[PDB]
Amino acid sequence: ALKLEADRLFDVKNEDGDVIGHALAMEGKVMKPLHVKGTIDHPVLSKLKFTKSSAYDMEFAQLPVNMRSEAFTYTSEHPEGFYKWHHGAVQYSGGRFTIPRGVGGRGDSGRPIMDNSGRVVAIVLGGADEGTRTALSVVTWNSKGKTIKTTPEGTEEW
Repeated sequence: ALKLEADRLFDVKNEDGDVIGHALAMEGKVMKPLHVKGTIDHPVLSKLKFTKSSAYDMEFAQLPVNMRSEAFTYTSEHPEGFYKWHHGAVQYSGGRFTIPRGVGGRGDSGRPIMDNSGRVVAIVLGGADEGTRTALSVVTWNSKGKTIKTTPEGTEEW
């Protein structure tokens, strides 16, 4: 099991070059959280005309015809149980995606949450600590393709 995969997740950097978030190729578009003010570390992608979507904290551009194959697949069906992301397991219960407290922070915006078949279930934007866990503010799309934004009380943008 060599983890050999396409180029789908890219870094967004600040003025001095600190990675402050992430941008992803998914369903024919490059998208990154709007609140992440930096540049996409990619020679081709960082020259595209991005379209803003303030209501959803999203910013997207059309993937070059070529790259369109190197992308993630979205899925609007997320049963309760466990999911996976960069740091480990993400739990989905009670309409909310949570991770352990003290795990997420700056740099985690734009990271996808995914199921075992490898489909993206949601995109992280920030988190609101509640007890021994953190409730994530994510962007998801419903079966009819409608973008939805769930933001817990006290959410801090990552």
